[PDB]
Amino acid sequence: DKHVLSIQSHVTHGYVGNKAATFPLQLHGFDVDAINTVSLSNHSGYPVIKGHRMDLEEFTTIMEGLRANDFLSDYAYVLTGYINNRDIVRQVAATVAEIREARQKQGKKDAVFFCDPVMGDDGRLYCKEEVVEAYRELLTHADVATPNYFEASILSTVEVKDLASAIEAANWFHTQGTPTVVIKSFADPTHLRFLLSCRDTGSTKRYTGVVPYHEGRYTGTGDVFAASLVAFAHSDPMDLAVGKAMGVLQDLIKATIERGGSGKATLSSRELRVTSYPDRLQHPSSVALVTPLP
Amino acid sequence: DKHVLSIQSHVTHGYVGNKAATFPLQLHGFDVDAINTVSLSNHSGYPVIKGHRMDLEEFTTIMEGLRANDFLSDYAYVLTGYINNRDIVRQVAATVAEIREARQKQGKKDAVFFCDPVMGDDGRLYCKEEVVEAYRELLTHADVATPNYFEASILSTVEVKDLASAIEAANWFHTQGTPTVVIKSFAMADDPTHLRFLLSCRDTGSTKRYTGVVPYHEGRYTGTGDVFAASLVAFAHSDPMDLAVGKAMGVLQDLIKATIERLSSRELRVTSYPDRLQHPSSVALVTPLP
Ligand SMILES: Nc1ncnc2c1ncn2[C@@H]1O[C@H](COP(=O)(O)OP(=O)(O)O)[C@@H](O)[C@H]1O
Ligand SMILES: Nc1ncnc2c1ncn2[C@@H]1O[C@H](COP(=O)(O)OP(=O)(O)O)[C@@H](O)[C@H]1O
Ligand SMILES: COCc1c(CO)cnc(C)c1O
Ligand SMILES: COCc1c(CO)cnc(C)c1O
Ligand SMILES: [Ca+2]
Ligand SMILES: [Ca+2]
Ligand SMILES: [Ca+2]
Ligand SMILES: [Ca+2]
Ligand SMILES: [Ca+2]
Ligand SMILES: [Ca+2]
Ligand SMILES: [Ca+2]
Ligand SMILES: [Cl-]
Repeated sequence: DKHVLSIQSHVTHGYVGNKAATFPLQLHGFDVDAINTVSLSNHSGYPVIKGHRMDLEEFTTIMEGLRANDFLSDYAYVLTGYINNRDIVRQVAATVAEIREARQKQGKKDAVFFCDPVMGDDGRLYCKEEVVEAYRELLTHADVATPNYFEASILSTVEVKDLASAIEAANWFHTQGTPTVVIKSFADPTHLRFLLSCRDTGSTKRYTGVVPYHEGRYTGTGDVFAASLVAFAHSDPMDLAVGKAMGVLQDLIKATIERGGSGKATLSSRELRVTSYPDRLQHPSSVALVTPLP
Repeated sequence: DKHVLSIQSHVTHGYVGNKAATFPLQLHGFDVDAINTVSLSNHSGYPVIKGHRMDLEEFTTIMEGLRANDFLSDYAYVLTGYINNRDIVRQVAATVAEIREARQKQGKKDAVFFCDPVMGDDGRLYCKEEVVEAYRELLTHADVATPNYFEASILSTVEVKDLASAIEAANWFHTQGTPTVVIKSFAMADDPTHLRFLLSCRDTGSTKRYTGVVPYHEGRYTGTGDVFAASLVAFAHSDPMDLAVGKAMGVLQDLIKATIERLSSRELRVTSYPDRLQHPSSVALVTPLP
């Protein structure tokens, strides 16, 4: 059951995409089968970024290898992150559907598809325009979505500025056909607030909580968060899984600042210290409270 | 300090190349910077292999980004494994030379280049043809080489069948310019229940040699070399090379036994006993030869 197909970026330097997601999932006892959508020198925050990008043909080629070897029924979980390719984003829906069919033919429980719609952050799109719409279409097929507040804003067309606006953005996701939505953080300038929204019933259960806001811009935080969320949600209800994943991020951001990745440090300095405290990836030193809304 | 550039394969399914190497090195506290020479569905033993292979331009393009962002002096270790491309094998020499330069300019400890000359196993050359000659050239620049007995044999032209012949093959690597050689295992006609390893350390022109055995476990495994070289880089960071070989051998013995108790089934269970990757249940004896 602890087998994930993870479709995200690969970077040589630093910690984003599959490099960031893989180590935490492995520590939690998951086999991570990674399809690397790009193979780049580093994340898009650096003045230079070089390397290879998948086209649709490269993606369907990997899929043929997985299909022919009868590996598709293995994937209890599908996790998508950085793709930044309209054709490959569109193709994920067929990939997930083909996995669901292979699992049913093997008498396995249905897969769970976690979609992190990786498009941008700090108010800037760092992925192409056509990709926004392809994510709206893919999200109709996702079980869980983990947008940052920028992505939630551009998908729903609702400016996520507060709890109320986060809820309207999350209701859009549910109407779209995504049952479970985490808006991972949004605007007490010393804390960030998050929303978990679960639509069955036609009813929606909603939860909130807060985490300390650390001064500085981090990269890879969403990627570690979604990987952590898959790992905890395998054996926790989603509210607890969110709280534990928030706790993991707090430990990792604090370790990064301690090793000298403050607000004013270099991009290299601010790379998440994903490997520094492996025990704290499985067992965070705090678990954020995730409290029902009325 | 604990920063490795790892030039090996990526596979979606299973545990070879950077999939065998990365999790152990991360558990030991190393940042692993991976260049994925291929991105394939699975290792070469399955009925179907699909995926992307780098060309030279793809490799030198990645290098361009690493150079441009000033990352090259970070690499205290360079670890190469599966490449299976003559042009990239030859390019590694320039990549190491540029890292050596960047670290010397910055007054850092000399980089250590661990070359695993990945070409074949089980008597079969699963990699291309003139890759062999390219590895003989690259090995002129290696600090540590970790061939299997097949690779040691094809590179040196000595059939490695015992300790005498392992020493002849190692001596070839020393003459080519690699000071430190691990021939990871060979069978012995005269000792069928054991695999023997050799560690050979050329200095004065003197050579210190060490040997020992592990049990010869039934069956055929993949990823064993890749986890061995990664573990060796990890242990050799703080341990003398003899004790480092001993611990790496112990790690592999725990993994093979953990694989035996659990092709899809004979994949190395690399992530199943994270404790055993750092602190193996036992270390192999690695004893000096007189
Ligand atoms: N500056 C920060 N201070 C505190 N927590 C943060 C900070 N940046 C990120 N996080 C944590 O990382 C998680 C994911 O980060 P977020 O910015 O929401 O996603 P992304 O990295 O995808 O843009 C948040 O839910 C929060 O727990
Ligand atoms: N059948 C086996 N029994 C015991 N140890 C083995 C066996 N196969 C591999 N090993 C271990 O794994 C290490 C690397 O395997 P080896 O076969 O020498 O290289 P490769 O996997 O590159 O061919 C060996 O040094 C040894 O510790
Ligand atoms: C700022 O970098 C964005 C980014 C992310 C997600 O944070 C993931 N992969 C790659 C390749 C990226 O460039
Ligand atoms: C077992 O197949 C051999 C192999 C290895 C070395 O184990 C490494 N990478 C790839 C891509 C391989 O196919
Ligand atoms: Ca963010
Ligand atoms: Ca739906
Ligand atoms: Ca960010
Ligand atoms: Ca993100
Ligand atoms: Ca072998
Ligand atoms: Ca083998
Ligand atoms: Ca090998
Ligand atoms: Cl012998």
